[PDB]
Amino acid sequence: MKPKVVLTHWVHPEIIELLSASADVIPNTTRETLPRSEVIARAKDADALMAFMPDSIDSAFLEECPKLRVIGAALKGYDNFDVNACTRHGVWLTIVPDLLTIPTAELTIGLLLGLTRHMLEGDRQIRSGHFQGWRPTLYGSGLTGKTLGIRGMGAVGRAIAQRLAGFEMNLLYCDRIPLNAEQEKAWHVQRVTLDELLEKCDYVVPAVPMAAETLHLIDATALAKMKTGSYLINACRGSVVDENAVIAALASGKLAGYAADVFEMEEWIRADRPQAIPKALLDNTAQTFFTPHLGSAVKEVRLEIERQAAMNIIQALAGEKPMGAINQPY
Amino acid sequence: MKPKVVLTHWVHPEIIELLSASADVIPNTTRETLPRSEVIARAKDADALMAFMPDSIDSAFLEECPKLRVIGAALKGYDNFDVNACTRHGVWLTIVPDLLTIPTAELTIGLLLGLTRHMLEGDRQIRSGHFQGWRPTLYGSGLTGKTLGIRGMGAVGRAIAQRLAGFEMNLLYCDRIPLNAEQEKAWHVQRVTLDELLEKCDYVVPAVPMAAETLHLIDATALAKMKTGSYLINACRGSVVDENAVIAALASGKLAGYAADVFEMEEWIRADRPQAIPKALLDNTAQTFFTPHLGSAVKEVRLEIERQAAMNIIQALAGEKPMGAINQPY
Ligand SMILES: NC(=O)c1ccc[n+]([C@H]2O[C@@H](COP(=O)(O)OP(=O)(O)OC[C@@H]3O[C@H](n4ccc(N)nc4=O)[C@H](O)[C@@H]3O)[C@@H](O)[C@H]2O)c1
Repeated sequence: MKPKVVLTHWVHPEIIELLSASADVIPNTTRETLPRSEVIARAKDADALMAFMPDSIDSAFLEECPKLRVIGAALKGYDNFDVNACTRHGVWLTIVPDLLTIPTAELTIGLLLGLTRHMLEGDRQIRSGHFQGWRPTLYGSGLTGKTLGIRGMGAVGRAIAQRLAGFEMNLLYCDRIPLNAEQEKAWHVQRVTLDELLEKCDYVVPAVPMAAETLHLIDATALAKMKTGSYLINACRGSVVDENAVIAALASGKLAGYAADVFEMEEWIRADRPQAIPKALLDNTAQTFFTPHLGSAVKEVRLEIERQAAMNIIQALAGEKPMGAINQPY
Repeated sequence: MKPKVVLTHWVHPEIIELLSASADVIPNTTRETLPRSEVIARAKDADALMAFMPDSIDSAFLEECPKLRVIGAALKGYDNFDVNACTRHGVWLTIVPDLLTIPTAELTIGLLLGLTRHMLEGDRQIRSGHFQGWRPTLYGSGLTGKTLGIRGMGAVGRAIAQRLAGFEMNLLYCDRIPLNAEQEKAWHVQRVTLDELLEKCDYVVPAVPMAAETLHLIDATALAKMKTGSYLINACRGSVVDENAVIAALASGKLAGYAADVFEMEEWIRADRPQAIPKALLDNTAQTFFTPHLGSAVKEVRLEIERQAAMNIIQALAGEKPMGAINQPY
């Protein structure tokens, strides 16, 4: 009797209980992305699907699941979705507002601190048991007094600036669209060009989306005209920074270190691609700091993203117009 | 006939060339602590000595070094120098100002973020090659909205608070001395007691020293009263945290994590001392973030500490009362 909702990725147990009131829930009890064949097989008679970023909902998917009334994306975008095929197929598609900006600003500040202060190699040096007290090693660079440029004064770029206010730094920013007056002084930031930002900075933090336009914006050329011994911190998307241009600038001492939350291997919509992170980056524990796309891996934030995709599903199955709907099925 | 100066630990070449104008310098070319015997054999006919945290200057030391006119310590205190012995033997003793504050406050925040966002464990999974793009794992804890608590508002607790101003947290503070009206508002921190701040807090950060009073101030009794699943960040001095009471707090789920830059193991001035950090903490990679007393391991700060040790030596060797003198011998 109950509609069925298939969840393709693990969710908190409260959201499954929330969904059970009006649907029978087929969760993914693993922390693993199931293969597209196993997802389609589960969704085939499902009234609803909660979709995550591995899911690519095309007409092929939708024709394998003719009972689909709603796809509730736990995503802020719809790139991997055929919005009009969902419309043609009488399938509400819903999305959730951006709850990822603060957890990604916070993490970006984490990568900056961990990498400029050698915190990983310092943690390894404690695990090894050889610690006998302070030594004149792992000397890093400080924050106060330094110049850090934000390439991309967006949502993330903003919250970063707001969160470095107390750090007595000198913040620059290179963006296509400038900012107003009040914010530019509120969070003491200054506008400047890419060749000038990139040349006059100690730490470079790109916050631009991935486009057909700006890809490898940080390439061999960009890296060459920065301050020697600078630091590159990349929590935007993978293919914006040339992981091989930094393999060389690492060995040549041009930049002091690279921290990353993303990798070009992480982009399947891209037709250029190595299936692994460069092995020379993965062996350079002394100048690199890496997280596996953990920008929004905060329990509270994921709970709320999940909550909203679940509400979208409960509204659509109830006959209501769902709040995240970006679509009008007939 | 140039006076001789022994430096017990590595210093930047800039400092050596500085001291080379007025003395012959015997440096520690490595990043290691020479043993005492070796320090003594180098300093046995030294006119000056630059001392660091491992050094411990007692009467036996001085009686082995008779030409000694000055000990210029690259430290802000003198707990391991028999000052009056120095006076008695005709040797100046100098220290440097406290310049450790801001680099310590920044590293504390680094320790907070890295622990709560599982970045150590994130890096390992990256270096394991098994990374395959986003997954629903390594969900950590956010800052915004959470309540963090600074036990003691000295210089470093101010710097920590001032820096966290832009992170949308709820900050409390408990020092026995109060803070003035307006700085307490630009940082949005609030007066409360030890019993209060421990009850209401997800993050606890001690920022008081050890003395006779205040050691194992974070003990079983304190850990009995905090929040379940809370975090302890200890980058002020060691032994203010009862490490083994923290080893229980983790196991009983009372603490979700412990990060520290300082240990109990770092104190030979207490009749309670094995030889290491307990390896129940060293094996706990998933709940602990550690660093080897990197509180002030930034280049610009180490350099300037070395320069003031250097200047103090030059001054005394030239017959001047050295600016950092904590004594007056004859
Ligand atoms: N690691 C994560 O987990 C994570 C978390 C959240 C989001 N993301 C993803 O979404 C982006 C974040 O940035 P954003 O602040 O969320 O997005 P936006 O406001 O559009 O960005 C600023 C923009 O830059 C523009 N621009 C400027 C010049 C130019 N030639 N082309 C441009 O395109 C223009 O000015 C605009 O302000 C990337 O991080 C990406 O990886 C990842």
